Amino acid sequence: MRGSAHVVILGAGTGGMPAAYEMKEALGSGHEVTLISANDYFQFVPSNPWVGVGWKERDDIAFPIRHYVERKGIHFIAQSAEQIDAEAQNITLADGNTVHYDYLMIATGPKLAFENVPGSDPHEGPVQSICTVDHAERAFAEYQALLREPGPIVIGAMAGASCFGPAYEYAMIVASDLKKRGMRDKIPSFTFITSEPYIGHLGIQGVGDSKGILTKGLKEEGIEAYTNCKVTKVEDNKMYVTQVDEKGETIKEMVLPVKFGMMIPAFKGVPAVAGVEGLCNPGGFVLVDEHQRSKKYANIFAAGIAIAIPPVETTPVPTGAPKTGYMIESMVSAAVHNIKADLEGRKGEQTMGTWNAVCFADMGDRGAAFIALPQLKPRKVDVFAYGRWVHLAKVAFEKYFIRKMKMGVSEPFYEKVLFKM
Amino acid sequence: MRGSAHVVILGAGTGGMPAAYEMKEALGSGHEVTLISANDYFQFVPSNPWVGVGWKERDDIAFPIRHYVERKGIHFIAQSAEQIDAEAQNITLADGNTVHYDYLMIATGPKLAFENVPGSDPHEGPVQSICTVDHAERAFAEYQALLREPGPIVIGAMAGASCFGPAYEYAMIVASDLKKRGMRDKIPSFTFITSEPYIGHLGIQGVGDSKGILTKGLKEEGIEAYTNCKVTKVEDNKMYVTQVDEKGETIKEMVLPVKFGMMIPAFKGVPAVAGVEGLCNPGGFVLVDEHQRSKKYANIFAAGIAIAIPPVETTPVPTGAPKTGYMIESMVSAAVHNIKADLEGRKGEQTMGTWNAVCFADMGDRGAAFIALPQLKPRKVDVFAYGRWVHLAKVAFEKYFIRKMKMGVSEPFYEKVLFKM
Ligand SMILES: Cc1cc2nc3c(=O)[nH]c(=O)nc-3n(C[C@H](O)[C@H](O)[C@H](O)COP(=O)(O)OP(=O)(O)OC[C@H]3O[C@@H](n4cnc5c(N)ncnc54)[C@H](O)[C@@H]3O)c2cc1C
Ligand SMILES: Cc1cc2nc3c(=O)[nH]c(=O)nc-3n(C[C@H](O)[C@H](O)[C@H](O)COP(=O)(O)OP(=O)(O)OC[C@H]3O[C@@H](n4cnc5c(N)ncnc54)[C@H](O)[C@@H]3O)c2cc1C
Ligand SMILES: CCCCCCCCCCC1=C(C)C(=O)C(OC)=C(OC)C1=O
Ligand SMILES: CCCCCCCCCCC1=C(C)C(=O)C(OC)=C(OC)C1=O
Ligand SMILES: [S]
Ligand SMILES: [S]
Repeated sequence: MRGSAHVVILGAGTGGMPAAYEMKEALGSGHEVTLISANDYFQFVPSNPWVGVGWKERDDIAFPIRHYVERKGIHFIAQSAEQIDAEAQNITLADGNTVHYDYLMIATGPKLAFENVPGSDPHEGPVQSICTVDHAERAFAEYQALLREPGPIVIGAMAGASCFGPAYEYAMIVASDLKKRGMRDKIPSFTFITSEPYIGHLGIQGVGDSKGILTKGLKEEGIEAYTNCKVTKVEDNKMYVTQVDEKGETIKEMVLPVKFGMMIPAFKGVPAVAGVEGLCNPGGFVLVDEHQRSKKYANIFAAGIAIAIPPVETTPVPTGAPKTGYMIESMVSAAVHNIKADLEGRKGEQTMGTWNAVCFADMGDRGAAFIALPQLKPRKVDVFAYGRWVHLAKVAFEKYFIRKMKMGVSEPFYEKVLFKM
Repeated sequence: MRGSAHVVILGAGTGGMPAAYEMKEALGSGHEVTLISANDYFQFVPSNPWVGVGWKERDDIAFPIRHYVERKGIHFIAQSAEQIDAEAQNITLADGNTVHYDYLMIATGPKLAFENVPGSDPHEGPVQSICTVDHAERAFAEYQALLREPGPIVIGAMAGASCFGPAYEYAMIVASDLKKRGMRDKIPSFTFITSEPYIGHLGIQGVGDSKGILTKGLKEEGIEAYTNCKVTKVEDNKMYVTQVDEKGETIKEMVLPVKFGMMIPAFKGVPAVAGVEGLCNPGGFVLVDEHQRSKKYANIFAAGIAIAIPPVETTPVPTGAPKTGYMIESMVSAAVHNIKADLEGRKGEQTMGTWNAVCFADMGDRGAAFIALPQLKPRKVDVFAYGRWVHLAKVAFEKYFIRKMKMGVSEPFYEKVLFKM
């Protein structure tokens, strides 16, 4: 309200949950901060691949949100937004209630566009997914069912995907698990299918020796890999694959039977956000400026996977670049600062900073991780590392982040640099 | 003097030059800051290997100090200290003059202990060195003489060495240069001799896949490599090598003829510092606490290669761990803060922080670099990277640091992190 702005954060994920705490800390008791999310629980998404192979469980990586944000003075609504009226500044919830805002920060993450590939929805066939804890459990359940009746395996990433690390990770840990149970030899064909133009492109034109290391890894595990692939449909428990050349021409079509499958889908913007006239690009991603502010609506900000970031290359089969945790947090931090500035008469000048991608993939005792920045080459940092110390860092970070999400974030978040100081 | 403390910095190198600027900035016009050094010029030491192969020249990497520090109010004495009387707080210079201090910060770097291996001094035989710009020129001169009368090459690192990166670097660029001139095939034997227990140990128990990458690199260039080696003497243009086993027992003795050679020597503390009773360990390195303060003299601080750091392993052939640039700068920053604190009644609490090693080795179009921390495994960061982007960073950093040494340093030096912000 006038003189007491009401700020709403839409989505309680990697970006949204920190956004709620930070917003409240920034604004204080004089302003209302409301967090709205489809689920009543936070999940640490980088852990989902492990849930999907049964190496972690839901209660290790998820917890109920209400108590933690409420004790900070944050209002929590465990309801999905179905409609956003940018003109009246009203959000319509699933239960038909409306919530008014003075400022809105959209942190809704990805819509999993299973509809791009008929039959690829985890509920429509054998092709599962590990992006959400709900789906990773379903993935594991199916994995258990492959244990009973072994058959062909197909793991990978669909056309349009932007999140490739997890595909490599899932394929490696499945291989690893097939052995620790002792049943790898029961598989007629383990196949990696990706829209990447080459192994380890990762949607970022490769990083360090990602190609050689990942290529060698898949071979070591007896996994046959195909690049430049798009799945046209999943039907009758068969995946129909078209492989193309550098110019898009078909070089082969394949019909792969699937007993157990997992393909990372393409991401789009969620429907409530995509549905706002003039807010988004055609993929449903919010068009924002360097300050995280909507180009159309001055009182709408956005952060996380939800924002649009222009491509910098165009691959034979459509692919996207990932939006990862450190950059997401920088976007959140910028949006919070600049909303505060708005409430006080100034144009916030804070930006998300240099584009970067960071990803940690834990294999069990050793992990691989990459750091790349900026987006285009030649980069200032282009590192792909492998070692047990990567595994140890992933373990350490998940523990940290989950704790921070329960205890609150002030904060110039990552002073996770004082492993130096 | 009383109420107006006189601070002396001994040595104008990677640690000492920044120390002078920072000290002066910290203290201001009310205190005298004197910088004393053996040479009247600063040299960027990581560039010396390239000087040693003729890929850089002295005037690209060195410049006269006087004007730059004097215009900051810093007094500069281009004289070597020969004696330090810790009790009277008097430094005796080469010309017999004495300089009194209230606080002394020792930044004298390494004494190159060529005397450990009879005949290994660059002026005594064919075994040269690239640690100083003076010696790297002499190295190149000899390289030019091998071009005229080709013969056996031996590059590597002596027992007791702590600086291995440069040995690998020099060996690779020499190979590279032998080809760009087209004369590699004229060499009867190119041999890498190291005190490391294995290739890529680097005095730090390896980092990432340093072993595999360096091993492969030496093979690619047609260089035969021997580990666990100590050179007993260089004589008659022959290097006498003893190779040992895990327990120190001789497993072979070798006599290698050398037309052109380069071995990184062991480092000790310089004589003026080692000569101070009770100041140093037996190697002549200053014993300091976490605050960079001498354990014996409260008004003596130290930074850089000059300080003692306890070993954490004991290798078949004696080796040391390197002291590198970022950690050196942290030591300098700590010493400055804590001297200032002393001048104002408090115990400075600032430390050098977590032990770390960083090293960049430029091969020409691509470079290798490593980052390791902390000292013992399992580490929080254990990365060894290779790529043209490493070369680009080395180029960028040398330009930066040289500029900073002419323009002055405030400073919380490395905010060379805003390639993020
Ligand atoms: C399998 C996987 C592994 C990954 N691993 C890493 C990694 O190791 N490192 C890294 O840096 N990044 C990783 N990422 C990427 C990125 O960090 C995560 O995707 C991160 O969770 C994205 O943050 P976000 O806040 O944009 O979206 P999310 O975390 O997905 O949160 C969006 C929130 O909005 C909610 N929401 C959606 N629609 C509505 C609606 N209409 N109304 C109300 N709420 C709604 C959702 O329920 C969700 O809570 C990984 C991603 C995936 C999929
Ligand atoms: C070949 C080589 C390559 C290296 N590459 C890297 C790298 O890539 N990255 C990295 O982080 N580190 C690197 N290092 C290591 C380290 O960063 C350098 O050795 C650095 O120069 C050490 O800093 P320092 O201040 O301790 O000593 P120095 O830079 O050696 O300075 C000591 C100064 O004290 C002076 N001095 C000595 N005795 C006296 C005396 N009695 N009186 C007056 N003055 C005296 C010397 O003339 C010198 O100016 C490299 C080292 C070497 C040898
Ligand atoms: C040099 C650029 C910054 C280095 C990155 C910081 C180290 C931690 C990894 C990043 C990360 C973030 C931020 C993160 O938010 C996240 O969760 C989604 C991860 O998955 C575990 C991450 O790996
Ligand atoms: C994560 C730990 C810190 C990262 C290091 C910063 C990046 C620059 C490299 C370090 C370096 C320093 C500090 C440095 O002082 C120096 O000169 C002696 C180098 O040689 C070129 C260096 O490579
Ligand atoms: S998913
Ligand atoms: S040297």
